[PDB]
Amino acid sequence: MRVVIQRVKGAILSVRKLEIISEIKNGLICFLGIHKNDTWEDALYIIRKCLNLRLWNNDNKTWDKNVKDLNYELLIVSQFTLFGNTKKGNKPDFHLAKEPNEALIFYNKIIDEFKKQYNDDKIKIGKFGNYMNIDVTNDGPVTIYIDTHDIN
Amino acid sequence: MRVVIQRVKGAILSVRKKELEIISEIKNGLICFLGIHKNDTWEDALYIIRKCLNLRLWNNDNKTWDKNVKDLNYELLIVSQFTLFGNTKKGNKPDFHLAKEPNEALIFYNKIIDEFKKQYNDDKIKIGKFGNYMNIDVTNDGPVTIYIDTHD
Ligand SMILES: O=S([O-])[O-]
Ligand SMILES: O=S([O-])[O-]
Repeated sequence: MRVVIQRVKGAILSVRKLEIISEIKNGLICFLGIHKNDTWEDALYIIRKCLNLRLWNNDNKTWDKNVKDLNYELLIVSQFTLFGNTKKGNKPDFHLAKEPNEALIFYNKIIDEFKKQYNDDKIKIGKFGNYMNIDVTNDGPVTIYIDTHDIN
Repeated sequence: MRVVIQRVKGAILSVRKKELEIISEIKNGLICFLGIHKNDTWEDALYIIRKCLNLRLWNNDNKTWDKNVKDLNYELLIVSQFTLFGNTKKGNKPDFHLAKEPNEALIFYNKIIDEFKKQYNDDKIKIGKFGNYMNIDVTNDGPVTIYIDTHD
């Protein structure tokens, strides 16, 4: 599983009819790529790190507060392009990306877990598989990358 | 070297002077968050630049993943992003020991920006304020997020 996490002052997600369907203020936008061979342990890890990474400064301290500490939100967005392989040519290929039907179930299960580990009202999502327009106010910016197939 | 590339309809980069003032802007094109590693060689940088300029990330009324940023005469906003080397494996406070030290990194980055201009066009390459806090409003188009680590 891969995730690109970006610290934001807000984000506004839109889909084509453009129309708004999701919005957050301060918090994280998480581009989430699900792998062909991802287990639930892979998803737990991502969820844990999104909720607990200390990406905000506080008072005298830096990298001190996490998204929950500040009661901030998460916009969780499915992003298979993160498995776009560009090693062998300029046309990205996504053979590693878990197939769209199983991926959607996995993603939904992941969104449930996010809400369970945090707060139902604090977890926003995008339209899985659909073209989306997302206006993001990057705060910093702060971009973090995690590939669960780097730990075991 | 690591880069997170995101397809955008535009991006507006600001720095603090309530102070936030604009210093960079693109319309359609790529925003590239660039992390420079302690052990990066110019070959590492060449690779990134090549992939940013040549990845076919736009559809072409006929073919998906068909056109690259140059083909469309689109722009690139190149942003330094050491947080990409933020290690989160061992705890929730990211540590950036792998990130090339700030002074050598700045030279490398500047050299990289020269090469971008370059291999493309002087007017097509926008940058951020290295080492400074930035506010970046990004209109993510898709979105399309690509990740590349040259040490792969
Ligand atoms: O937005 S500025 O780089 O023309
Ligand atoms: O001037 S900025 O780094 O707050």
